[PDB]
Amino acid sequence: SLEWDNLGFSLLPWIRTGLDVMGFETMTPVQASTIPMLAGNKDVVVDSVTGSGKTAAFVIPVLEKVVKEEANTSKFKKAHFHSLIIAPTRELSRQIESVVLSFLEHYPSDLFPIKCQLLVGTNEATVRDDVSNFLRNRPQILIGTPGRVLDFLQMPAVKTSACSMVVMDEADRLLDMSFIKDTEKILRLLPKQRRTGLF
RNA sequence: GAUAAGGAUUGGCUCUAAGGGUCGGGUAGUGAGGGCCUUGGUCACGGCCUUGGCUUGCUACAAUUAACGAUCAACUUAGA
Repeated sequence: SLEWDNLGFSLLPWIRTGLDVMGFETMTPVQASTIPMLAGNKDVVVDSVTGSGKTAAFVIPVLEKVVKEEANTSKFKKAHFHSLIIAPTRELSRQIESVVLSFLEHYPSDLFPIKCQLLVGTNEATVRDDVSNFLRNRPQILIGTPGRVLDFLQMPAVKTSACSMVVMDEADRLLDMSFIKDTEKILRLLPKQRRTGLF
């Protein structure tokens, strides 16, 4: 059908509003076959052509899971996060973060906010600045490259126990021989019982 | 001992945390401060009150590959 209205789990009104303002005029086959399952207690391994709605395909289920598990509430603890997103290059992670910000533009007020933080290797911010504003702003989404997110997670001030969603974009590149050393540690730190999406 | 070698001309892959600290960018206009001047009254070369002409601030165009440069501080042969 490729219609947003007739999907299995009736996407949230603000996510639907963001989709309509952005458009796409419909949902692509990737987003039609991945969103129902990645939010439905199934890990996902997705192969698709470039520019086929993959980024939204793994961003919408992330927000759905964040809202579903009561991550956007006062009950959520400090120095904890919900979802992690990993990409092999800094520009790709920044672009993913921009997409997430665009989706969160239409997030309603009068509720506990949902935020994201980008963790890339930069000369404008040490890892301790990242820890400081992570503690202050309390986001639920982390997006970054393997090196800086590994350094961030290794800091004792950050607790990974509440994470329930890991996404690896360009997962063939992140499981490459060069990247496997860092990603093995990154996944070693995080809890095993989780939902994984490789794209 | 990592990093392709170890008498030779050593410089050696892509992406991915950090790689000692610090400082520094133009040309123009007008306000400010200092410096040399100078002009009157005033008190025995020196004060007092007044008159007209290197640092920094605000605006207007180039540069944003400063992806450069400067300075301070560290360091020596793992071979038997």
